[PDB]
Amino acid sequence: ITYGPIETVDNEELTEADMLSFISAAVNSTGLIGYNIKSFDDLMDNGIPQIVKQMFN
Repeated sequence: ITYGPIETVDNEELTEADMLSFISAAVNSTGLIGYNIKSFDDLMDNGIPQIVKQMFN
């Protein structure tokens, strides 16, 4: 990918309250709890069948 040249980016007015927005985006994507829910659902969907087919023979 040919990203735009870094000389043309406008950030002079970027503050710390603006970076708190990036913190908010990261937390919203993560969900603050999600990882264990995804680990359990991945277990249920892939792992238990995978353990059955590959480890229970």
